[PDB]
Amino acid sequence: GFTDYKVADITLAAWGRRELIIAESEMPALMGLRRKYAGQQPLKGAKILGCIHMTIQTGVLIETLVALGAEVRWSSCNIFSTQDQAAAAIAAAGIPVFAWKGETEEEYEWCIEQTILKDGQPWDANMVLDDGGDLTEILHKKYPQMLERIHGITEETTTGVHRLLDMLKNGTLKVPAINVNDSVTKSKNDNKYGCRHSLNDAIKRGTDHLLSGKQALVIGYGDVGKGSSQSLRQEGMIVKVAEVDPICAMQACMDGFEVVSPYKNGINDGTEASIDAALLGKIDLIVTTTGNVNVCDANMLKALKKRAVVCNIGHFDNEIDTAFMRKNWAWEEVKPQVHKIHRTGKDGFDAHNDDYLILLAEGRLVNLGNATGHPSRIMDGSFANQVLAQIHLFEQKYADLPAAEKAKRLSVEVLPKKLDEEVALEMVKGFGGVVTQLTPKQAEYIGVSVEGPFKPDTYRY
Amino acid sequence: PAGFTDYKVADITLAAWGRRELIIAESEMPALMGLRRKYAGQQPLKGAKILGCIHMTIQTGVLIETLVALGAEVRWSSCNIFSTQDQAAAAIAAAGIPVFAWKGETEEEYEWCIEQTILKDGQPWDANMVLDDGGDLTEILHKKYPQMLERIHGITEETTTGVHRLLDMLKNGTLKVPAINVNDSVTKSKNDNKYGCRHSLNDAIKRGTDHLLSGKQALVIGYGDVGKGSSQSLRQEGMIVKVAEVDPICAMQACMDGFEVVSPYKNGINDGTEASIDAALLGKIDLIVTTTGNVNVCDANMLKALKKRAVVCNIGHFDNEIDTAFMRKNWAWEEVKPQVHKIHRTGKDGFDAHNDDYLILLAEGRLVNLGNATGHPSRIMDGSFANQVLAQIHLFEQKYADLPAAEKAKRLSVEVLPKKLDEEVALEMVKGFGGVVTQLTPKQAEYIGVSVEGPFKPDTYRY
Amino acid sequence: AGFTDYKVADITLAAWGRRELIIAESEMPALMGLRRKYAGQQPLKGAKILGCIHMTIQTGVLIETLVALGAEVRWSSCNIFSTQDQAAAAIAAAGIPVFAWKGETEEEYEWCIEQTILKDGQPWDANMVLDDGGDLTEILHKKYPQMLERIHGITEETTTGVHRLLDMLKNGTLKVPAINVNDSVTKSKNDNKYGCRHSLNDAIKRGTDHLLSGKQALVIGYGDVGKGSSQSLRQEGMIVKVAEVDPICAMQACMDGFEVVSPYKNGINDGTEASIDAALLGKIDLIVTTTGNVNVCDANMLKALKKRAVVCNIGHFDNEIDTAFMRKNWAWEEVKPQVHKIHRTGKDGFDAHNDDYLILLAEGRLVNLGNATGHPSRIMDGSFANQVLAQIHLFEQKYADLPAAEKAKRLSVEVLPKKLDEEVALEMVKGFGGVVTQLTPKQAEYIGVSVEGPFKPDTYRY
Amino acid sequence: GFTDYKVADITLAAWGRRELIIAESEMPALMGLRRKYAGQQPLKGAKILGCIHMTIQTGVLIETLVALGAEVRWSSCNIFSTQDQAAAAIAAAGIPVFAWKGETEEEYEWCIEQTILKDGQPWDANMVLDDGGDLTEILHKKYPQMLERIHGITEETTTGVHRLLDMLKNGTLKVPAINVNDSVTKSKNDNKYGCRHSLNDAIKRGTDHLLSGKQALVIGYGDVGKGSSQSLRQEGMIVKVAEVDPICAMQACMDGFEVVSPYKNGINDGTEASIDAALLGKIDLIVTTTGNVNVCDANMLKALKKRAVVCNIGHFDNEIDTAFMRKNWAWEEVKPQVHKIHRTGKDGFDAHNDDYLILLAEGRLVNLGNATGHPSRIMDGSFANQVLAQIHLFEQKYADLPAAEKAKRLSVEVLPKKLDEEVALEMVKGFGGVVTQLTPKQAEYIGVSVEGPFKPDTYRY
Ligand SMILES: NC(=O)c1ccc[n+]([C@@H]2O[C@H](COP(=O)([O-])OP(=O)(O)OC[C@H]3O[C@@H](n4cnc5c(N)ncnc54)[C@H](O)[C@@H]3O)[C@@H](O)[C@H]2O)c1
Ligand SMILES: NC(=O)c1ccc[n+]([C@@H]2O[C@H](COP(=O)([O-])OP(=O)(O)OC[C@H]3O[C@@H](n4cnc5c(N)ncnc54)[C@H](O)[C@@H]3O)[C@@H](O)[C@H]2O)c1
Ligand SMILES: NC(=O)c1ccc[n+]([C@@H]2O[C@H](COP(=O)([O-])OP(=O)(O)OC[C@H]3O[C@@H](n4cnc5c(N)ncnc54)[C@H](O)[C@@H]3O)[C@@H](O)[C@H]2O)c1
Ligand SMILES: NC(=O)c1ccc[n+]([C@@H]2O[C@H](COP(=O)([O-])OP(=O)(O)OC[C@H]3O[C@@H](n4cnc5c(N)ncnc54)[C@H](O)[C@@H]3O)[C@@H](O)[C@H]2O)c1
Ligand SMILES: Nc1ncnc2[nH]cnc12
Ligand SMILES: Nc1ncnc2[nH]cnc12
Ligand SMILES: [K+]
Ligand SMILES: [K+]
Ligand SMILES: [K+]
Ligand SMILES: [K+]
Repeated sequence: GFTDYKVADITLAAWGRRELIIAESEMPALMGLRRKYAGQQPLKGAKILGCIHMTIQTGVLIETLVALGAEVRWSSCNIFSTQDQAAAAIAAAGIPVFAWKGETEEEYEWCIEQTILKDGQPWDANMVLDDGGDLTEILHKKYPQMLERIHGITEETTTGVHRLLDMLKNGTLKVPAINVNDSVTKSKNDNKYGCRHSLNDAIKRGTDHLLSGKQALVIGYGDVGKGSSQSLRQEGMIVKVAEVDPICAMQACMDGFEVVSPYKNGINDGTEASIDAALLGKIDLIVTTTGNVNVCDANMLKALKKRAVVCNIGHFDNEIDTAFMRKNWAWEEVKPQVHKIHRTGKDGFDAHNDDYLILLAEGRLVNLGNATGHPSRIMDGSFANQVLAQIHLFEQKYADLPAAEKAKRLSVEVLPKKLDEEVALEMVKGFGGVVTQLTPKQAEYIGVSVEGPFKPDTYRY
Repeated sequence: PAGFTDYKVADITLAAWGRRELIIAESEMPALMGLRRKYAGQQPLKGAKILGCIHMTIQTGVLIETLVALGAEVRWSSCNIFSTQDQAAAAIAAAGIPVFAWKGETEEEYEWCIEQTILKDGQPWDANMVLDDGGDLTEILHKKYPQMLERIHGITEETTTGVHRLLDMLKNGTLKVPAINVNDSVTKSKNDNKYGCRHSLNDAIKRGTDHLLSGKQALVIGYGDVGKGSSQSLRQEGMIVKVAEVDPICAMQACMDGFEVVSPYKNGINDGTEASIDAALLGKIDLIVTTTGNVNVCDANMLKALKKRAVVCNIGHFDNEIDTAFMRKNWAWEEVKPQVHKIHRTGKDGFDAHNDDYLILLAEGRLVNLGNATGHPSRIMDGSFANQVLAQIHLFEQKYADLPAAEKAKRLSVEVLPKKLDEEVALEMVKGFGGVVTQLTPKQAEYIGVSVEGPFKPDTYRY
Repeated sequence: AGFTDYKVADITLAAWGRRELIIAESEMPALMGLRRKYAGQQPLKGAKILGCIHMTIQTGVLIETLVALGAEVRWSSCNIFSTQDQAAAAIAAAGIPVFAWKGETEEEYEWCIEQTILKDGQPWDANMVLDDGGDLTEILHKKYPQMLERIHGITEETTTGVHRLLDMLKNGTLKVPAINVNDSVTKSKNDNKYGCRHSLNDAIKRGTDHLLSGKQALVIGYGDVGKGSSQSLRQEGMIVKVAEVDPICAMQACMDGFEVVSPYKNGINDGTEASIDAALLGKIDLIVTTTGNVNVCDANMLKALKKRAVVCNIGHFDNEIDTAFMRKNWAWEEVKPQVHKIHRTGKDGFDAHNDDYLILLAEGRLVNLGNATGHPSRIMDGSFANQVLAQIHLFEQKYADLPAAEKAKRLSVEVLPKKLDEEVALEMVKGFGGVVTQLTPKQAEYIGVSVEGPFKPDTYRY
Repeated sequence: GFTDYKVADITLAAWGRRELIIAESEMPALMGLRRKYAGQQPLKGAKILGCIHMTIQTGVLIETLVALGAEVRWSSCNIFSTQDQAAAAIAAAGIPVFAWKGETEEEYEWCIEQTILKDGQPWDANMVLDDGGDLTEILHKKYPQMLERIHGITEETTTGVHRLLDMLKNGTLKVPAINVNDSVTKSKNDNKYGCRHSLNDAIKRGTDHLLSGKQALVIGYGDVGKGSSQSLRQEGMIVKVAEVDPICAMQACMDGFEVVSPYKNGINDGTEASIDAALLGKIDLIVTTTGNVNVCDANMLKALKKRAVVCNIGHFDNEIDTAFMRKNWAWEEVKPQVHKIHRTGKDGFDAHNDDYLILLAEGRLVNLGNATGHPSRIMDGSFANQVLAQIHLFEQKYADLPAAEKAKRLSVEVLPKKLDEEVALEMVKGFGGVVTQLTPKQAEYIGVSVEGPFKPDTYRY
């Protein structure tokens, strides 16, 4: 008689379970943590509020936390990223989950609230797992008393880490956090190679457009921009890259990309005259990867080549000025998460109009919105880190400290390199890779232990 | 030429050719020439006396003349016996700059050349700055001329191996002057160490052997910055590349980058026995490249097990990555041409000229890109050497040797340049490609919590 | 008004299909240029075309181009899994007879072809054939030979179908001439190669969502499909090994940077388990067949494959993989449509948590069309512009109206002239925004060509 | 006391021989033919005039022909392509060779005539091996009586095949020829992959320029243009391709290149107004690959970005208008086969002038002029075909046949596919590749012999 959930269709659970069983075989680091810690139950007594894309991969994360002793209440961190069969399998296992693909904004907020409240009252949560900081922000702003019981937050992604660091700087962060993003087995695995796999995947599923031979503009060249540019270049696109960071721009040049700005002299003065119209008029596909606001702006959208594809793979949809397109242009749905935006006006459209753009997932995370996000074998790294971060903070019991001790303990830290290397070794073995063991003389020669860590903390890989 | 005799180079008559190539290189090095124009008037290195030890290439020539143009006097040697470009050395000597370097030095001559920079007219020069690549000059100063370090304000160290040696001295309390780790600027490590080897590894293998690489099997030992660039140098030519690593994080990157990760040893266990060698794997390898900065990562038993006619080379800083001593002791060497030897595994005394059981060793195991070609191209070295100039300016202006003891104790460290300067070097490199960097709006800068002028990333950022 | 001469999965998908056709038209400039160039001339007026080819959105644009040029058609798919149901619905809603849906049974597949051949229970007065793989051509020759007396020609899309035509020609059983559409360069070296480059990894991702980077693939074949397939996987970071029986194609694989291996020790396939390179196959995470041949992923290979390997076929017919052996001996667990786990533990049921299974895509049928949407519109533009030109040419030649003595002189399998191949290519290049340079008169004389082409001798291989 | 030769330096012979011994291990198809036919001596009595780049690879071909029974007299087919240590080794073996790197044009003709003449009179030659048609043309125009005794020509390269087909079309070809170029193990091996290996090799040796991140324009996308474009793209260049053949241009697009013209709308009207000056002003490297005339013309050279590199990898230097540059601009030699061309004027230059182009090999074949051309394991395919072609035409004995039988055989032909396959099989085994053998049922199913040929003659690979 379990009813503490809300999903699109519970009858998808058997399908979800079949895909979970396959996904476990693709996630050796995560499944390895089940075997290594199950006897010790390190999360016994943990009550975790979780807010992250309710995919099949997240299902294996959830059931790992539960297998190690935790109770959880779960929601997705995006309105389009849930896989309904994954949400169904989790609910059918008796786990509170509130998530479906295609939520409204109101339903999204309601879903997070259903994790926070149990039977109309605040749940006795003591841990937080977040992707983007939305759950973290709601707790700090609307339920601050609950944070007096919480031992820590483990944050998945670059945008959420920024929000944590803002609070730490302002002295408004109430509990310590682990920056899971900046494990190398996360940032340089998930953010880069994950988007390499899943960006062209989502574009093909949404449009079935040939990419070879066509012109792309990628805004940003951090980890997501690097992986996105490679996703397109390996398909044969001619990829140009925009950046505000000269070091990242240098990498794009050395990686074989032309570095350009949407704006003359790179100066974004807000006018149509600033736009390089010759450049924008040649672009078949624009992808935003920045975590910044309005990097594909109204004047760029006006200048784009007819029938260009526009999408965003950064965390939030304000990278693209979709508000401008809602106010001024008519949207024609092709199929779910694919809209033609007719630049002829707002008052309806000609079905045979040639002057439109194609927007994917309404500007939301395109790899999760139009496909299934990163593959299991990549998310294995990210989620093995999440499990270790949950154990790490839960075992330190910050919430039980007096205030003076809490102040000394309050931090936003990454996991130690030894754990990063432990995750990596399990990933490598999953590929059948064989790591070489240093001899004693060799370890002494380069100044490391045979067991690692093999690099100083300054190392960038 | 003229009364100036304070140099030793292979052939001073190569100077005009060297000057022609320097003028071309200047056009390829906008960050370095940007610093030359920016600081020429202020002469920030006026009074600096720099001992320099780094590959005497055309690129180093532009570095040397930038330091001199900013006011420094220098005395120079190469940090490798095979890396000098003789026309570069000739052009520098012809400019009146003391340089002791030629391609193909003996080990004794290599040491002599470093000492000729340290000594002027039989007595220590009044040096007050050090620029080093690998730590050889740093070590000679600390061991044999410790009194000279009393007047030296800092060391600017180019490469990973040299930085490791500096950090060991700092931990032991034996480092006498502060240093800047030039290697770990992003416009150095993630430009020079990676993309430089991408350009110059397959370059050197082609010049030495003219072997087709496409379709052949390679084993790259290591997947740090040099191993990453080296693996790409070979894969982009169509080699089937396998990668060995001891670091599981670097091994993970190799897998995701599309390489098979293997070990020369069964189950990765290097117990010193021949039985531990994966002979089936090594018997398929046409090319092995060492990239580690470690010792004996291509060992005797690996060399015995390699496929006949395999090429063996090293692109790490020191030749002890390969057990060439084993090969000198046991096998007959046949020089094909300079820096290319066939190593006949049939025995030590003489060889059959038509023997099929040989390996081809490049540069006698020394840095192959510089030994068999010309190292990294000017436009890549632009980044490394702009950082060197900025590092020399910073430490010279700090004047460590003149500070009170309490201030010395606070500044005796190994530091990197601030990220703002890394970004400023990068911006000039991007402009050199014709790239255009976008300026954040005030609102966008506020949104991500940076200044419009940068820095754009926290110091934790790995790029 | 009362149109019932069709059978599709769901007619209410038509509006969706029409939205996708309107998009595809903007992606197919060569085909739409033919529609615009020839519509007023109506060169296919009087043509009655039996068509058998994957009922995709791309085929919809082809169908409506033929109709726009004056043809009547009756259509079926050439594979049980390749139809896009919204494309079929849009074509039926346009009043065009189409019999096609995704997930046909073999009996339904044959019934659909027969529904194009028969109209109101009697042979339609067809006079042209468009085919992809030769199934319709075979049924006509075997079961409706009297209909071929009135047919002017066959335009055949794919390598396997052309092989079947040439077999009939050498045996003296081919009844009407054909155009080999496959061997236009804007077909074979566009569709067969780059199309599979686009759609192979596409279909694997949609079926399994497996990471491909870092994993080991074996591609059987290195012809045009094998070349494009190998690139589809290598560009994702797979470690790709290639098998071939043709030493020239094997040479290309080596030079392209692949290791060339055989499933069999020393390449010798003696039919025993002992001849299988068990060490090699035990490392393979994905095997793809691309040959047009029979049993190139055989029962002993399937027994030796690494646990949880993915098995798929992108050649025309499913007999490249011995799926019959898997049906007879192993238990099939459906993951979702066109994705099956095949449990090698036995035939009578399976442990839901068994680790010893293979993942088979599309039941061994063409995987790019079965698990995704096949080639993209802008690639199919080239193939289908060639189809329209081939239909025009054979229809205008009117073979069926010739005396028997003249039929014998005209009975052949031919390709389109290079000048038309070039004209298709030029529209494709313009579609990318590319600008082709024009020779000066002196340059044209220097290399011995006309300024307008053709630019290459017929021997040229590109 | 052998003195029937002319080389730069005979003392380089020991070095040349060391490199020949290495090269033999890289050339299994050619050395397999040497071992296979040694007993038969199929070229006994053959007297071959040879004209092809005097490289180490050509040295292995020469000694294979001699090992099969031929006498030869040899010259290079380009003034810059000889490797002097290869020529010296061949001369020190007692084989007449007239070739050095850096011949003048007058010396080039002298070397060919030295092969044609022995002791001041025409040699009793009966076979021709040519690369580009220069020797073929001299024989037809200056020594026509010698062709009465010659059984055939085996021609290496696309440009020479074109010249043979023009002669045949005009009725002026006096002896039959084999088009060696169009074996698949030549055209789609040598012409493509050879240039992939050796184009960026030569640019690096000449200039040591970084290529990654810079802009290249490749003129042509036939086999040489395909291989050249890959040579630059794999280094990270942003490569644009020009073509007059829309089918080749289509391939360029699908292969991920932008297709552009030096001329506005592709129309070359001979004036500066027709040049796309914006495009050419951004180009760092131009490579001509066409076999055509004046495809990098004077107006393009005027418009190129300052300090652009200019080079040609087609057979003849007239692809670039070097005559215009000799007439109008000042040439500064950097080093052999590397010249700065100062666009400031004819009489002298400023040593610090910034307005120059860098020309490689004076517009001659750049891979052979500034490096060593294709590697041994690629030339293995081409030169195995050469040996088979020489055997076939010499055994046919055209010069001995009565006139009507000559008329049946006066043609330009290719080698049979079976032989193409057998060459390829030896190349594959050289990589350690394992070709699978068809079962009898499989061979019947696709309609081939288990032994091949495996493809119809129409097949394009
Ligand atoms: N969709 C996914 O699966 C996924 C995965 C990981 C992260 N993310 C999200 O993607 C975003 C980027 O993550 P990241 O790790 O790459 O961050 P990052 O800091 O590594 O890179 C962002 C880059 O954007 C650049 N940038 C900022 N403003 C710009 C502008 N106006 N124009 C051009 N470039 C600009 C910055 O210089 C920086 O290099 C974040 O929102 C992160 O949460 C998404
Ligand atoms: N030739 C050049 O132009 C050039 C340029 C830069 C640096 N270097 C030199 O190259 C070397 C490598 O520099 P780097 O920056 O890449 O250093 P790095 O620390 O980034 O990488 C070295 C890698 O070797 C691996 N390794 C160590 N021992 C190993 C073993 N036994 N087997 C396999 N892998 C092993 C380490 O795990 C590490 O990832 C140093 O000596 C450096 O000074 C040469
Ligand atoms: N799925 C698609 O969209 C699509 C597209 C075009 C063609 N096709 C089909 O794919 C198949 C291949 O077509 P193609 O154009 O590449 O033909 P092809 O003749 O160019 O290539 C087939 C290759 O298979 C090789 N081969 C044959 N038997 C083999 C064996 N036992 N082991 C290894 N290699 C073997 C042959 O040597 C040949 O090179 C045909 O059935 C064709 O109709 C499919
Ligand atoms: N350097 C080498 O090692 C080497 C090797 C093989 C051949 N070659 C020579 O290279 C040349 C090309 O050989 P190929 O086999 O590639 O010939 P090809 O016929 O395959 O290709 C030449 C291409 O040039 C294109 N072209 C002609 N005029 C053009 C123009 N004005 N603008 C743009 N493109 C134009 C043609 O359309 C054609 O596709 C020949 O001279 C050949 O002898 C050199
Ligand atoms: N060309 C070069 N000059 C100096 N140091 C280098 N290190 C690598 N390449 C170099
Ligand atoms: N190395 C080489 N030898 C002879 N002819 C060639 N053509 C291209 N490269 C060559
Ligand atoms: K997924
Ligand atoms: K250099
Ligand atoms: K499609
Ligand atoms: K060569």
